[PDB]
Amino acid sequence: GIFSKLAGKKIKNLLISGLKG
Repeated sequence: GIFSKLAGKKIKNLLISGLKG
């Protein structure tokens, strides 16, 4: 998912955002 890197990262950016945050 090259061009989808941002697509697969954002969807999982919630866990890393609600984890330490």
